[PDB]
Amino acid sequence: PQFSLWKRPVVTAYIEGQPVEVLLDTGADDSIVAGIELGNNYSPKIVGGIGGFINTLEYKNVEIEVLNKKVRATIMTGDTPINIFGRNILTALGMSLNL
Amino acid sequence: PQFSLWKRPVVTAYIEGQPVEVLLDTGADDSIVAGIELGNNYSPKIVGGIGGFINTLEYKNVEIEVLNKKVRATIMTGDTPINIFGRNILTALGMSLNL
Ligand SMILES: CC[C@H](C)[C@H](NC(=O)[C@H](C(C)C)[C@@H](O)[C@H](O)[C@H](CC1CCCCC1)NC(=O)[C@H](Cc1c[nH]c[nH+]1)NC(=O)COc1cccc2ccccc12)C(=O)NCc1ccccn1
Repeated sequence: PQFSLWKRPVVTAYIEGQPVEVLLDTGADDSIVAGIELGNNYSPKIVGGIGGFINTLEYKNVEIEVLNKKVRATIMTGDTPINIFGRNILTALGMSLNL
Repeated sequence: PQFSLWKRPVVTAYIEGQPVEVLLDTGADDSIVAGIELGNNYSPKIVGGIGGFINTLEYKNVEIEVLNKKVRATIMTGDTPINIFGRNILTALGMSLNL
Protein backbone atom coordinates (compact mmCIF):
# COMPACT_ATOMS: atom_id res chain seq x y z
CA PRO A 1 0.00 0.00 0.00
CA GLN A 2 0.60 3.63 -0.93
CA PHE A 3 -0.10 6.38 1.57
CA SER A 4 -1.54 9.75 0.70
CA LEU A 5 -0.51 12.34 3.18
CA TRP A 6 -3.76 14.34 2.63
CA LYS A 7 -5.05 12.61 5.74
CA ARG A 8 -2.97 11.50 8.72
CA PRO A 9 -1.60 8.06 7.80
CA VAL A 10 -3.33 6.24 10.71
CA VAL A 11 -3.73 2.43 10.28
CA THR A 12 -4.93 -0.12 12.84
CA ALA A 13 -2.51 -2.55 14.55
CA TYR A 14 -2.83 -5.59 16.84
CA ILE A 15 -0.30 -5.25 19.65
CA GLU A 16 -0.22 -8.84 20.76
CA GLY A 17 -3.87 -9.64 20.50
CA GLN A 18 -4.72 -6.08 21.59
CA PRO A 19 -6.17 -4.03 18.68
CA VAL A 20 -4.94 -0.45 18.40
CA GLU A 21 -4.88 2.46 15.95
CA VAL A 22 -1.40 3.88 15.23
CA LEU A 23 0.16 6.65 13.13
CA LEU A 24 2.94 5.78 10.65
CA ASP A 25 5.47 8.50 11.61
CA THR A 26 8.74 8.87 9.72
CA GLY A 27 9.87 11.51 12.24
CA ALA A 28 9.85 9.22 15.29
CA ASP A 29 12.89 7.14 16.31
CA ASP A 30 10.52 5.14 18.51
CA SER A 31 7.01 3.84 19.04
CA ILE A 32 4.83 4.96 21.90
CA VAL A 33 1.50 3.38 22.65
CA ALA A 34 -0.75 4.48 25.53
CA GLY A 35 -2.81 2.13 27.67
CA ILE A 36 -2.15 -1.43 26.49
CA GLU A 37 -0.95 -4.11 28.88
CA LEU A 38 2.44 -5.59 28.05
CA GLY A 39 3.58 -6.97 31.39
CA ASN A 40 6.61 -6.90 33.63
CA ASN A 41 9.89 -6.96 31.75
CA TYR A 42 10.05 -3.14 31.62
CA SER A 43 12.63 -0.41 32.15
CA PRO A 44 11.54 3.18 32.56
CA LYS A 45 12.87 5.61 29.92
CA ILE A 46 12.18 9.24 28.98
CA VAL A 47 11.40 10.42 25.45
CA GLY A 48 11.39 13.91 23.90
CA GLY A 49 9.56 15.89 21.21
CA ILE A 50 8.45 19.61 20.77
CA GLY A 51 6.79 20.39 24.18
CA GLY A 52 9.53 18.61 26.12
CA PHE A 53 10.12 15.15 27.54
CA ILE A 54 7.80 12.31 28.72
CA ASN A 55 8.53 9.26 30.98
CA THR A 56 8.07 5.85 29.31
CA LEU A 57 8.11 2.09 29.92
CA GLU A 58 10.34 0.23 27.48
CA TYR A 59 9.40 -3.30 26.52
CA LYS A 60 11.40 -5.35 24.03
CA ASN A 61 10.66 -7.76 21.23
CA VAL A 62 6.88 -7.47 21.67
CA GLU A 63 4.93 -9.11 18.82
CA ILE A 64 3.07 -6.84 16.42
CA GLU A 65 0.89 -7.33 13.35
CA VAL A 66 0.11 -4.27 11.17
CA LEU A 67 -0.71 -3.99 7.46
CA ASN A 68 -1.26 -7.72 7.80
CA LYS A 69 2.47 -8.26 8.31
CA LYS A 70 4.39 -9.51 11.35
CA VAL A 71 7.06 -8.20 13.66
CA ARG A 72 8.61 -8.34 17.08
CA ALA A 73 10.07 -4.92 17.99
CA THR A 74 10.70 -2.51 20.90
CA ILE A 75 7.53 -0.96 22.42
CA MET A 76 7.64 2.08 24.77
CA THR A 77 4.43 2.86 26.80
CA GLY A 78 3.29 6.37 27.81
CA ASP A 79 1.03 9.45 27.90
CA THR A 80 0.85 10.24 24.20
CA PRO A 81 -2.17 11.81 22.52
CA ILE A 82 -1.74 9.27 19.72
CA ASN A 83 -0.18 5.88 19.25
CA ILE A 84 2.90 6.61 17.10
CA PHE A 85 4.71 3.90 15.09
CA GLY A 86 8.25 5.26 14.41
CA ARG A 87 11.21 4.26 12.22
CA ASN A 88 12.09 1.08 14.16
CA ILE A 89 8.87 -0.62 12.91
CA LEU A 90 8.72 1.21 9.60
CA THR A 91 12.05 -0.49 8.65
CA ALA A 92 10.87 -3.86 9.95
CA LEU A 93 7.92 -3.67 7.60
CA GLY A 94 10.13 -2.47 4.66
CA MET A 95 8.26 0.87 4.32
CA SER A 96 9.73 3.81 2.42
CA LEU A 97 8.99 7.45 1.48
CA ASN A 98 8.92 8.18 -2.28
CA LEU A 99 8.95 11.51 -4.15
CA PRO B 1 13.54 8.78 -5.96
CA GLN B 2 13.19 6.87 -2.62
CA PHE B 3 14.02 6.87 1.10
CA SER B 4 14.64 4.15 3.75
CA LEU B 5 13.84 4.68 7.46
CA TRP B 6 17.19 3.25 8.68
CA LYS B 7 18.33 6.79 9.18
CA ARG B 8 16.34 9.93 9.89
CA PRO B 9 15.00 11.16 6.58
CA VAL B 10 16.78 14.58 6.88
CA VAL B 11 17.12 16.87 3.86
CA THR B 12 18.74 20.15 2.70
CA ALA B 13 16.12 22.71 1.70
CA TYR B 14 16.34 26.41 0.70
CA ILE B 15 13.68 28.80 2.09
CA GLU B 16 13.95 31.98 0.07
CA GLY B 17 17.66 31.58 -0.41
CA GLN B 18 18.60 30.24 3.06
CA PRO B 19 19.64 26.58 3.17
CA VAL B 20 18.59 24.31 6.04
CA GLU B 21 18.51 20.65 7.16
CA VAL B 22 14.86 19.52 7.41
CA LEU B 23 13.25 16.28 8.66
CA LEU B 24 10.62 14.75 6.26
CA ASP B 25 7.84 13.90 8.76
CA THR B 26 4.57 12.13 8.02
CA GLY B 27 3.72 12.71 11.69
CA ALA B 28 3.44 16.54 11.59
CA ASP B 29 0.38 18.40 10.28
CA ASP B 30 2.58 21.48 9.74
CA SER B 31 6.18 22.47 9.08
CA ILE B 32 8.34 24.28 11.71
CA VAL B 33 11.83 25.87 11.50
CA ALA B 34 14.26 28.01 13.47
CA GLY B 35 17.18 30.27 12.55
CA ILE B 36 15.49 31.78 9.50
CA GLU B 37 14.42 35.43 9.38
CA LEU B 38 11.16 35.61 7.37
CA GLY B 39 9.82 39.16 8.01
CA ASN B 40 7.05 41.01 9.85
CA ASN B 41 4.35 39.31 7.75
CA TYR B 42 2.85 36.82 10.23
CA SER B 43 0.12 35.39 12.41
CA PRO B 44 1.07 33.85 15.78
CA LYS B 45 0.03 30.40 16.95
CA ILE B 46 0.08 27.48 19.33
CA VAL B 47 1.03 24.07 17.78
CA GLY B 48 1.37 21.00 20.10
CA GLY B 49 3.13 17.63 20.31
CA ILE B 50 5.05 15.36 22.71
CA GLY B 51 5.95 17.32 25.86
CA GLY B 52 3.29 20.01 25.30
CA PHE B 53 2.93 23.25 23.43
CA ILE B 54 5.10 25.94 21.88
CA ASN B 55 4.27 29.25 20.21
CA THR B 56 5.10 30.05 16.62
CA LEU B 57 5.02 32.73 14.01
CA GLU B 58 2.87 31.57 11.10
CA TYR B 59 3.98 32.65 7.60
CA LYS B 60 1.84 31.94 4.48
CA ASN B 61 3.08 31.68 0.84
CA VAL B 62 6.78 31.27 1.57
CA GLU B 63 8.71 29.80 -1.37
CA ILE B 64 10.68 26.59 -1.03
CA GLU B 65 12.96 24.41 -3.15
CA VAL B 66 13.77 20.92 -1.89
CA LEU B 67 14.74 17.77 -3.82
CA ASN B 68 14.56 19.70 -7.12
CA LYS B 69 10.92 20.89 -6.81
CA LYS B 70 9.84 24.48 -6.06
CA VAL B 71 6.61 24.98 -4.07
CA ARG B 72 4.92 27.78 -2.07
CA ALA B 73 3.54 27.06 1.41
CA THR B 74 2.88 27.96 5.04
CA ILE B 75 5.91 27.65 7.33
CA MET B 76 5.91 28.19 11.08
CA THR B 77 8.93 29.61 12.96
CA GLY B 78 9.71 28.64 16.57
CA ASP B 79 11.73 26.64 19.10
CA THR B 80 11.80 23.26 17.33
CA PRO B 81 15.08 21.34 18.01
CA ILE B 82 15.04 20.00 14.49
CA ASN B 83 13.50 21.78 11.45
CA ILE B 84 10.31 19.98 10.36
CA PHE B 85 8.63 19.40 6.97
CA GLY B 86 5.13 18.14 7.71
CA ARG B 87 2.26 16.94 5.63
CA ASN B 88 1.56 20.38 4.12
CA ILE B 89 4.87 20.19 2.25
CA LEU B 90 4.82 16.42 1.50
CA THR B 91 1.66 16.57 -0.53
CA ALA B 92 3.01 19.71 -2.33
CA LEU B 93 5.88 17.65 -3.81
CA GLY B 94 3.86 14.45 -4.39
CA MET B 95 5.57 12.23 -1.78
CA SER B 96 3.86 9.19 -0.26
CA LEU B 97 4.77 6.49 2.26
CA ASN B 98 4.54 3.01 0.49
CA LEU B 99 5.02 -0.64 1.59
C1 LIG C 1 11.68 10.35 20.78
C2 LIG C 1 10.65 9.76 19.78
C3 LIG C 1 9.68 10.82 19.18
C4 LIG C 1 8.61 10.18 18.29
C5 LIG C 1 10.50 12.00 18.63
N1 LIG C 1 9.97 12.79 17.54
C6 LIG C 1 8.92 13.58 17.45
O1 LIG C 1 8.11 13.72 18.39
C7 LIG C 1 8.86 14.25 16.06
C8 LIG C 1 9.82 15.40 16.02
C9 LIG C 1 9.50 16.65 16.86
C10 LIG C 1 11.26 14.99 16.28
C11 LIG C 1 7.49 14.87 15.82
O2 LIG C 1 7.42 15.57 14.56
C12 LIG C 1 6.45 13.74 15.76
O3 LIG C 1 6.52 12.96 14.81
C13 LIG C 1 5.22 14.22 16.53
C14 LIG C 1 4.46 13.20 17.12
C15 LIG C 1 3.04 13.56 17.55
C16 LIG C 1 2.79 13.12 19.01
C17 LIG C 1 1.34 13.50 19.37
C18 LIG C 1 0.40 12.65 18.49
C19 LIG C 1 0.62 12.91 17.01
C20 LIG C 1 2.07 12.80 16.60
N2 LIG C 1 4.48 15.23 15.76
C21 LIG C 1 4.36 16.48 16.22
O4 LIG C 1 4.82 16.90 17.30
C22 LIG C 1 3.54 17.41 15.34
C23 LIG C 1 4.12 18.86 15.41
C24 LIG C 1 3.15 19.80 14.76
C25 LIG C 1 3.15 20.36 13.53
N3 LIG C 1 2.02 21.09 13.39
C26 LIG C 1 1.32 21.01 14.50
N4 LIG C 1 1.99 20.24 15.34
N5 LIG C 1 2.18 17.42 15.90
C27 LIG C 1 1.07 17.36 15.19
O5 LIG C 1 1.06 17.29 13.95
C28 LIG C 1 -0.22 17.42 16.02
O6 LIG C 1 -0.47 16.16 16.63
C29 LIG C 1 -1.49 15.85 17.46
C30 LIG C 1 -2.46 14.95 16.99
C31 LIG C 1 -3.54 14.58 17.81
C32 LIG C 1 -3.64 15.10 19.10
C33 LIG C 1 -2.67 15.99 19.58
C34 LIG C 1 -2.80 16.51 20.88
C35 LIG C 1 -1.83 17.41 21.35
C36 LIG C 1 -0.75 17.78 20.53
C37 LIG C 1 -0.63 17.24 19.24
C38 LIG C 1 -1.60 16.35 18.75
C39 LIG C 1 11.98 11.80 18.28
O7 LIG C 1 12.46 10.82 17.70
N6 LIG C 1 12.71 12.84 18.65
C40 LIG C 1 14.15 13.03 18.46
C41 LIG C 1 14.65 14.14 19.32
C42 LIG C 1 13.83 14.77 20.27
C43 LIG C 1 14.36 15.78 21.08
C44 LIG C 1 15.71 16.16 20.91
C45 LIG C 1 16.48 15.49 19.95
N7 LIG C 1 15.93 14.52 19.20
